[PDB]
Amino acid sequence: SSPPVVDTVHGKVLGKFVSLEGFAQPVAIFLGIPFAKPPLGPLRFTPPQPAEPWSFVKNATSYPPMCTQDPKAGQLLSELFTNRKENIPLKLSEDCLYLNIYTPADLTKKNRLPVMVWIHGGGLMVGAASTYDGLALAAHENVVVVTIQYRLGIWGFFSTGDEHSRGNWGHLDQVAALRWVQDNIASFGGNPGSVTIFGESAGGESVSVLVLSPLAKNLFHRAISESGVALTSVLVKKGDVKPLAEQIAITAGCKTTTSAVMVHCLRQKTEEELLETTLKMKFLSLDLQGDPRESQPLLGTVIDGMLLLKTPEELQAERNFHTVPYMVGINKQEFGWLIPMLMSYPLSEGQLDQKTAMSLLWKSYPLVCIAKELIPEATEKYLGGTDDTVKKKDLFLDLIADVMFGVPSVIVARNHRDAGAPTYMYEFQYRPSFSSDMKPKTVIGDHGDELFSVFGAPFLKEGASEEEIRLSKMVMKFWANFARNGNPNGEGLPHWPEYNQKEGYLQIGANTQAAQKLKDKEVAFWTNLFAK
Amino acid sequence: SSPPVVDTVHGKVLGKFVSLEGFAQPVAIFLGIPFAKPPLGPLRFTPPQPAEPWSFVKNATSYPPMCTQDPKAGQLLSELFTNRKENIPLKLSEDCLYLNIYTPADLTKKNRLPVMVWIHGGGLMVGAASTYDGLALAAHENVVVVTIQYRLGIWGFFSTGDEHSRGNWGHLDQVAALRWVQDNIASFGGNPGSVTIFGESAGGESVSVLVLSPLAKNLFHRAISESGVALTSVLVKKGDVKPLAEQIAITAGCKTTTSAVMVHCLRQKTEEELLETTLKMKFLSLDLQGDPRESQPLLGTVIDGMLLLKTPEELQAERNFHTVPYMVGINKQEFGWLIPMLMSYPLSEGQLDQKTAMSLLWKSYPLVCIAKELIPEATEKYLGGTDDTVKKKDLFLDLIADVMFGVPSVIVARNHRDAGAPTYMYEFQYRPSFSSDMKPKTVIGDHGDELFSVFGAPFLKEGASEEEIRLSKMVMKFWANFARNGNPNGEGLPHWPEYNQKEGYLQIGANTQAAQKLKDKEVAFWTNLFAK
Amino acid sequence: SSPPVVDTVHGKVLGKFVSLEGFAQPVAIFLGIPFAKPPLGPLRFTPPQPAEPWSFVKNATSYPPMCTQDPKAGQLLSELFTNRKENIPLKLSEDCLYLNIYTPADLTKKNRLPVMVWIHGGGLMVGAASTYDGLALAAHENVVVVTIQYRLGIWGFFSTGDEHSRGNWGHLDQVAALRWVQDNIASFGGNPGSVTIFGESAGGESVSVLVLSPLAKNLFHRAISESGVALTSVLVKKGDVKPLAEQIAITAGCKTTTSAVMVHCLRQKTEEELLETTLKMKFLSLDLQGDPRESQPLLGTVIDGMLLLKTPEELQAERNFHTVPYMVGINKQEFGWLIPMLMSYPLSEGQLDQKTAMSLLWKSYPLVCIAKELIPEATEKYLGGTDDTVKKKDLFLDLIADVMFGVPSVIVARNHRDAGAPTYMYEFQYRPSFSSDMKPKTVIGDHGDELFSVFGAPFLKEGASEEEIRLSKMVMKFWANFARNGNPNGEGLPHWPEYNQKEGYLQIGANTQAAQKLKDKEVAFWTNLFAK
Ligand SMILES: CC(=O)N[C@H]1[C@H]([C@H](O)[C@H](O)CO)O[C@@](O)(C(=O)O)C[C@@H]1O
Ligand SMILES: CC(=O)N[C@H]1[C@H]([C@H](O)[C@H](O)CO)O[C@@](O)(C(=O)O)C[C@@H]1O
Ligand SMILES: CC(=O)N[C@H]1[C@H]([C@H](O)[C@H](O)CO)O[C@@](O)(C(=O)O)C[C@@H]1O
Ligand SMILES: CN1[C@@H]2CC[C@H]1C[C@H](OC(=O)[C@H](O)c1ccccc1)C2
Ligand SMILES: CN1[C@@H]2CC[C@H]1C[C@H](OC(=O)[C@H](O)c1ccccc1)C2
Ligand SMILES: CN1[C@@H]2CC[C@H]1C[C@H](OC(=O)[C@H](O)c1ccccc1)C2
Ligand SMILES: *[C@@H]1O[C@H](CO)[C@@H](O)[C@H](O)[C@H]1NC(C)=O
Ligand SMILES: *[C@@H]1O[C@H](CO)[C@@H](O)[C@H](O)[C@H]1NC(C)=O
Ligand SMILES: *[C@H]1O[C@H](CO)[C@@H](O)[C@H](O)[C@H]1NC(C)=O
Ligand SMILES: [F-]
Ligand SMILES: [F-]
Ligand SMILES: [F-]
Repeated sequence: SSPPVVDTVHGKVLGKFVSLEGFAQPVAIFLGIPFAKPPLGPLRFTPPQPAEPWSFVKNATSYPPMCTQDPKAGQLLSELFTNRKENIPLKLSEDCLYLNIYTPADLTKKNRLPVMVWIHGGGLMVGAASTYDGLALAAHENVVVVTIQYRLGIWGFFSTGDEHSRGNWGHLDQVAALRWVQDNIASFGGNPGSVTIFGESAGGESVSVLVLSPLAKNLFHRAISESGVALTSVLVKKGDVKPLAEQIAITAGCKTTTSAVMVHCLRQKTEEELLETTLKMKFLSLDLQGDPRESQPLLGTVIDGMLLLKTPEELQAERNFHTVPYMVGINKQEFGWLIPMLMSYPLSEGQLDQKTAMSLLWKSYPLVCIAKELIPEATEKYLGGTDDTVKKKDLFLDLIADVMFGVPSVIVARNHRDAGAPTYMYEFQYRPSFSSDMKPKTVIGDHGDELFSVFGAPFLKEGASEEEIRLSKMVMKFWANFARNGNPNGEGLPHWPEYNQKEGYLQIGANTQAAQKLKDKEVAFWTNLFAK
Repeated sequence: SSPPVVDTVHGKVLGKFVSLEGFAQPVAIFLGIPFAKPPLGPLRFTPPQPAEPWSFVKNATSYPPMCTQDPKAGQLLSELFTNRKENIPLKLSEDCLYLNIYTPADLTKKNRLPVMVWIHGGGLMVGAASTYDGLALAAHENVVVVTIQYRLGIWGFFSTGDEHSRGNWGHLDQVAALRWVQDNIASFGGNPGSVTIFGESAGGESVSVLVLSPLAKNLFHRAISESGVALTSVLVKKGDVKPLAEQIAITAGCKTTTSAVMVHCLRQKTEEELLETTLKMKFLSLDLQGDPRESQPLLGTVIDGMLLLKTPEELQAERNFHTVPYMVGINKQEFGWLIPMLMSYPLSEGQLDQKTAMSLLWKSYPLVCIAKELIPEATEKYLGGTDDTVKKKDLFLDLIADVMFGVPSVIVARNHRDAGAPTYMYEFQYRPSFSSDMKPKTVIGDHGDELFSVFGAPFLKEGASEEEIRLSKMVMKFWANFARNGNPNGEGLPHWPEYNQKEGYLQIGANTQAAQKLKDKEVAFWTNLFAK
Repeated sequence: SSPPVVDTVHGKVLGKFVSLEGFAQPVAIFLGIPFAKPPLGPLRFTPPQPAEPWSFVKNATSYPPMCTQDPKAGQLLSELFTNRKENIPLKLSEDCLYLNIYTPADLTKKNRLPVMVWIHGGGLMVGAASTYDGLALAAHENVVVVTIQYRLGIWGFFSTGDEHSRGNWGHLDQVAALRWVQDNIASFGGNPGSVTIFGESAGGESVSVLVLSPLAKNLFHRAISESGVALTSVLVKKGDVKPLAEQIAITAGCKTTTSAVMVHCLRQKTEEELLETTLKMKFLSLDLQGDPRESQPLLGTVIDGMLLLKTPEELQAERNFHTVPYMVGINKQEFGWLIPMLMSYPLSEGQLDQKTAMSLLWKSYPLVCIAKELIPEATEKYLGGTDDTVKKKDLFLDLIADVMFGVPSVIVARNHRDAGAPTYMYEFQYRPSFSSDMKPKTVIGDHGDELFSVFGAPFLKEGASEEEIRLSKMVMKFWANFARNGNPNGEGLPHWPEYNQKEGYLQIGANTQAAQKLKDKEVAFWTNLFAK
C-alpha cells in the first residue's frame, strides 16, 4: 500500500513498510526524524532547542548522519556492533540530532504499545543509531523501538566548569529525545505512558545518569543498563575540569584568558577544525609515553548543576528520588578482546608477569583509577596464583573488567535495591557467531556480545544456529516483558529472581539459569582497597 | 519652503520638495525609508523582520543601495528602463530593504490620496526601485507613488525545499513593505484603504503571486500586472528544488550533507562570495551547450507553504478566495529585442529557417519549457507561414512571447474573470523615442516599452513628440482612474471595455481603441498541444 | 576562620579576607564579579545584557581583565594612579564587565553601610578598576567600596549616529553595574538605599552624564565629580558623528556603504584587529602639523536619544528631574604635568612666547575647542602680563586647565545649585609624595593628585608623613560623610559651606579652609569670549 504517513506536532512524516519473515503486519520504519534544532553556529555548546516545524510532508526514508567523530573508529565500531547484514556507511555532520523509529503497530488503528528507546554506546566519543536495526525486536515482541543520537566528544561534552559552558550537551540531547517521544510517540502507535530506556556501554552509563537526573524525571518508566553505569569512572569526570578545557582550547589554537573567551573562540572553529583537534587529542587509545594521571581518555559526564546536582556516588546515596524498575547486567569477559583491541592495548605476547602487569596496570590509570600504592596488592590479588604467565594475562583482564563494569554495576544494583525500587541483574555469557575473525574463540561474553541477542541479529544476518536463534528469542522476550510490566518474567521463559537481599541474578547463555551474589566477593575486595 | 518632516511609527523622516514644470503644488519626496531590519548575518535566507525605531529625525534624502546583483547587468537594465533624464549610479548591498515615496498631497493637511506601489522587474535577479522616478505620475494624476525593493537572486530566493530555508524571501519583503504602507501611508497623505500594486515583468509576476497569496490579502485593493504573471513558468519552480540548492552550495564551495548544513555554510559566506557564485552561475543568459532541461535560467518563486500553499495553476482554480480589480496587460512584441539582446541569443544574421528554429526552440527549454517531441508541431504552426527567413525569425520571436506572456496572461485573466472579479486587459503597441540606439526601429511594443508612458517619461526627458506626450497622459490617466475606482474609464479617454465573456480589451498606442478575444486562437493551440 | 561566601541573585560568590593595621575586623574582598554577560560576538556594540547565573560557588579571588586598550598606555596610567604599594599588571580582553567589592562589614551579621561606587578615568580609552584598592577607604570610613569597569574606546563608544549603533555602550555598562548594586549589594553588608557614585577625570564626566540621564534615575543617591564634568567638550561629541564612524571603519578595513554595513563588518573584526585599529588612530597623542580641526581626540559620550536626550548644556538648563546632592571639585594645576606628559607636549623647553603659544593653543583645538580668531584674545588675557617666557609657559598651562576643568566645573555646579539641589565644591592643592620622579616639584595639585588622599594611599604605600596621613584621613572622612548624609560636615572637621549664592567652596590641602567664588573671574571671561 501507500507509504506510512504519520502526523506529528511539527508536521507530517513519510516512511516505508518493511515486512519481516513470519509476520503478516509489515513494520513501519521512519529514518532521520529531527527531534531538535540543528546545533550549529551559536547553538554549539548550548542546550538543544526544539525543531522548527515543516509545511508539507517530510520524507523520513534516509539514514541520518552520525555526529562528528573519528570516522575510522566510528565505522569500525559500527561494523562490530551492527545487527543487520551489511553495515550501513554513514556521513558525518554536526546536524545529527535525529532519531529512528520502528513501529509494528497498525497505524490505521489506535495502538498504545510499550516504547523502548535505545541509547548507543561508543565511550561518548563515537557511535550512531542507524547501526542498530529494530525491525526484528519490534516485530517479535510487538513494541515500538526508537533509536536516538546525541552530540559526541567536544560537541556534546566540552565543559569549562562554569556557566559559560556547563557541559553534558550530549546528555541533554538524550533528554530532549525523551520529551519528543512523550509528545509524538502516540502518533506511531506507542504508549507514552510506558517508555523504557536501554543502552549499552556509554549508552548504559547514560541510562544510569538519566536515572539519577531530575531532568529526565517522568520521561521514562523503566531502565536497563548493559555493561555500563554512572559509577563507571572513566565516563565521569570528577574534580576541576578547567585544565581539560584549556588543553583542548590551546590545541584548537584558542586563548585561555577566560572561560567565555575560550567558548567564543571554539564556536568560531569549523567542524573540520574541531575534528582535527579531536584526532590530535587521541581519546580512545592507551597513552604509554607520559604520566598516567595526565592521560585524558574523554570528556565524559560532569556535575553541571543541571542534569546532575552531584556525583553519582552522592546522589544514589540518598533515597528521595522517583524510582523505577532498573535492570543492570554485565558480560562474562567485558575486557575480553573488543575494548583492549580498539584502545590498542600493549598485551600482544599472550602472557605477562607481576612486574610487567603492575607496569601496564599503572598506565591504565585513566581507566581503572588505581593509585600506584595499590598497584602491587591489586595485581597480587588477581595474579598471585599460577606461575603460568598466560593464565596471568587472562586474570589481568578479569582484573580490569571487574573495576570498570563488574563491581560498579553490582553497587548501583544494590543501592537501587535499597532505595526500595525493583532491581534486576544478569550475567551474559555467550559467544555469538557474528564475532570478529581476529577474536580468539577462547573468549566468551565479550563487550557488546549481548547486543546480537537483544536486537535479534540472528533474524537479519545469516548462519545463525537454531541454538543461537532461540537464545535471541529468549532475550528479546525477557527484555520486552520488562518494558511491559517492569518484570522480565513470563510463561515459557526461565525464572528471573528479582535482585533483592538474596542478590539473585540470571545467567544467560547456552544454559540460562538463576544464580546468586554476582561478583559479591570481588566487590568486597575493591570496596576496601579503594578505601586506600 | 522647509524640508517636509513626516512622523512614522519608527520615527520622524525628513525629505525634500521638488517641483515639476508647470505644477504649483510641490511634490514631497522621501528616499531610502527602511521598512525592515537589514537582512545581514543570521537574518540571511530568513523572513524580513520589523525595522528598529530611531531616536531623532532621520534624513531620508539619499538614494538607497540596490540589492546585491550582477553590477553590470543591473546597471544596463537601469539605463534601459529609467524614466528620469540622467541615470542614477547605484550601490550594491544586502542592506537594501528600502522604499521610496512620492506624494503630491499637502502634508500640512489630512489627505487620503490613492496609493500606487511599484514593484520593479529583472527576472528576480537584478533591478532596483530608484530606477523609476514617481514625480511625473504623482503630480499628473495626484496619487502617492511608492517604489519598493526586495531581495534578489540567491539572497531572496534560495530554497532547500524544506523548513531549513523555505524560500520566497523576496516576496515576503514585498509583503513587508506592503504592511509598512498600511501602517504609515496616511502620514504621507495616502489612503491605506486604497492601495494599488503594480509591476512589470518579474514585478508583474510578483503582483500575480500576491493576488493569489493568502498572506497578501488585505494589503492592497487593486492589482496591475504589466508583462508577467504567475503562469510565466520561467519564474516559478516546480518539483524538487533540492538539486538547484545543492548545485549552488557546491558552486559556493559548500558541503551538501543536509539542508541545514547547506544553509549554515552559505550564511557564513561574504556578500561578495555569493556575488561571485552568482557570476559563476551565469544566470540570465541562454546556455547553448549541454542539456536544455538542466539549464538554470534563474532562482524564482517556489511553493514555500507560507506565501504559496500550492502551484498557481491549482490556486486560480478555487473560487473561495478574496478577489479585487485586476488589470493584466502585454506588449505587442514581448520577445522583440530587449530580452533576446540581454540573454545573448544566436540571432545575429537577422533571419532563421525551420531547421535552426527547432534546434533553438529546444535550447530555449528553460524559457518555454516545451517538450522535444512537441517542437516540430509548435514550429510548424508558427513558422510554416511564409518562406521568408526573416519573417520566420520574427514569427519565432512571437512564438516565445506567446508562451512566456501572451497565453499565460490571458489564461490568468479569464480565471480572475470567471472567479467573479472585475478584470481588464490591454495590448501596448508603440515605440518610445527613449528606446536604445541599438534597437531596430522596426520593433514596436518591445518588452518594457509601456513603462515610458506609465511613468510619464515625456515629462522628465527630452525629444518626446507631442503624440508621445499625449500617449503618456492617457496611460497615466487610465492607471490612476483604475487606482481610484478599480476601473480605467473616465471622460476624455477612449472607452475601455471590461474583460468579461466578450473578452474585450484595449489596444494602447497611436490609435487607442477596443477589440476582442486577445490571443484567443493562440491560447487554444497552446493549451491543446501541452495537453498531450 | 574560613573564606567569605556570599549568596547573590545569580549564585554564590567566594572572596578572601584582608586585615588592615588598626582594625580588628578584617575586610572581605571580592575580585572579578561579573555584572553583565560578556559583550562578545553579536553582543558587541549593543546594550549590556544580564549575567548568566552559575550553579555552584564562584571564586572571585582573582583580578579580572581590563577592557581592550592600549596595553602600554593602560599600564602606565595604572602605575601613576594606583594607590597600592605594588602596581598589579593586568590582562586585556573584551570580556571585561566585572566589578570588585571591598566590605568592612561583618558578613556573619546584618549590616547596611553606605555604598561608594567608583568609576575610574582614562579619557574613555584606557583604565581599569583593579588599579584602585578600596581596602583603606572601606576599613577607615566603614563603607562598602565597589570598583567597576566599562567598555572603552571603540568597544564602548563607537557611534554611527543612528539606531544601527547609537553609542554610549560604556555608559550603559556603568548603569548596568548600578542596577547590579541595587539588586545584590545587601548581600555584602551594603545599604542599597544609600549609593554614592564618584569618579575622577573621564570617571568624573561619566558621573556627570549619569546625573543628567533618565536611565540612572534612582540608581544612586549622591554624586561626586573629581576633575571632569559633562561640559568638558573633549569627552562629548556634538554634531554629525557619522564622519568619525566611517573614518574608523576604513582604518579597520571595512566597507562604508551604510551604517548597518559598517557595524556588521566591525562586529566581524577580531579583538586584535580592533586593537590595531585603535593604535593606528593615535587617539591619545596630539598632532603637531596639518589641521587641528581635522584631528580626532577620542570617541566620547554622544547624544543617543536613550542615555542623553539632548546636550548637557540643554539638559542642565532645566530643573525637571530627580535632584541629588552633587559634589564637584578640581585641582590647582589640572594641566600641570600629567596630561601634557601623556599627550607629549612640545613644552620640552620650559619656556613659551606669545607667538609659539598661539600656535600650540590652535594645535590643541581638540582639547580646548577655541576658534582661531579667538586665540589671540584669550592668549593675551593670560600671557599678556609678564614678558617672562617661563611664566607664560605656566600661565599657558593654567589656560588649558581652566578651559577643560575650571570653568566647566563651576558652571555645572552653579546650574545644579539653581536647580535647587545640595551642591558643594572644592579645590585640591597638595603634592603627594607618591608622585613620579620625572615630575617637577614646582607642580602642586596636578591631575589626579587627590586620588592618593581619597583612597588612603598613605595607609597602603610607604613613607607618607604624618601630614599626608592626616590629609588622607580628612578627605576620606569628608567623602564618607557626604555618602552618608549628602553633607561632608562632621565632628573633627573644618566647616565645608554649601554652594549657595555666596558660592563658598573648600580649599583642601596642607592648610584646609573655606573660601568663596571659585574661578569666578575666569568663568565670566570665558563665557564672554565664547559668546562669539
Ligand atoms: C539525504 C536525503 O535524502 N535527504 C532527504 C531529507 C532527509 O530525509 C531528512 O533530512 C532526514 O534524513 O528530507 C527528505 O527526505 C524529505 O523530508 O522529504 C528529502 C531528502 O531527500
Ligand atoms: C551612506 C549614507 O550617507 N547614509 C545616509 C543614511 C541614508 O538616508 C539611509 O541609510 C538610507 O539610505 O541616513 C542619513 O541620510 C540620515 O538619516 O541622516 C544620513 C546619510 O546621508
Ligand atoms: C583565567 C582566570 O584567571 N580566571 C579564573 C576565574 C576568575 O577568578 C573569575 O572569573 C573572576 O575574574 O575563576 C577562577 O578563578 C575560579 O572560579 O576558580 C578560575 C579561572 O582561572
Ligand atoms: C588481534 N590479536 C593480535 C593478533 C591476533 C589476536 C591475538 C593477539 O593478542 C594477544 O596475545 C593478547 O595478549 C590478547 C588480546 C585480547 C584477548 C586475548 C589475548 C594479538
Ligand atoms: C544589432 N542587431 C544585430 C545586427 C543588426 C541588429 C538586428 C539583428 O537582430 C536579431 O537577430 C534579433 O533577434 C532581433 C531583434 C529585434 C527585432 C528582430 C530581430 C542582429
Ligand atoms: C623633563 N621636563 C623638562 C625639564 C624638566 C621637566 C619640566 C619642563 O617642562 C614643563 O614644565 C612642561 O610644562 C611639560 C611639557 C611636557 C610634559 C610634561 C611637562 C621641561
Ligand atoms: C518522498 O516520498 C514520496 C513517496 O515515496 C515520493 O513521491 C517523493 O518523490 C519523495 N520525495 C523525495 C525525498 O524526493
Ligand atoms: C574555587 O577555588 C578553590 C580554592 O579557593 C579551588 O580549589 C577550586 O578549584 C575553585 N573552583 C573551581 C573548580 O573553579
Ligand atoms: C542630513 O541632513 C541634515 C539636515 O541639515 C543634517 O543635519 C545631516 O547631518 C545630514 N546627514 C548627512 C550625514 O549628510
Ligand atoms: F561506550
Ligand atoms: F523581470
Ligand atoms: F580620563
